[PDB]
Amino acid sequence: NQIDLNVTCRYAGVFHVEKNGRYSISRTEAADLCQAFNSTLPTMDQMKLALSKGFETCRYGFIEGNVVIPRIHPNAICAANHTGVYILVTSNTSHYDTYCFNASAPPEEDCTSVTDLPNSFDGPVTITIVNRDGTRYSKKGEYRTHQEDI
Ligand SMILES: CC(=O)Nc1ccccc1O
Repeated sequence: NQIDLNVTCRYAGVFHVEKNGRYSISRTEAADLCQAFNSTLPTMDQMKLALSKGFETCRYGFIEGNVVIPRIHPNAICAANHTGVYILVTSNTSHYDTYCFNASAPPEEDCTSVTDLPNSFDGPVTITIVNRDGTRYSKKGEYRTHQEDI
């Protein structure tokens, strides 16, 4: 009973979380997941500030109200070569990665690793935070509050 959460640098508190190496998070799960990091789904303004500090990914993820990809450098296979906060307009499907926002993080680029999941609750899952540098933090718990996400 294991969940891997690949996390990134935080940029103005915003970071990306990919679950189990595939697009697999629902919007309800995403809010609960960010809450386990003492975080919330970023607003579009929080995400735009994170973008301005150096944040970009090549994955769709929830923010408050939309599913987006922050892009700095045009890349043909990432958000169709767009720059800025690219908003997904048309999709059949509901599961993506998520972005999270931690107001207590540093104001600009924080590329230290994540070494805790401070607000997860008691549960049976071995949850492993995987950093981009491969360092890991694991803890037994749960973060999902909606049965349909389990
Ligand atoms: C203060 C701070 O940097 N908190 C935080 C941010 C992202 C993931 C886990 C964390 O504990």
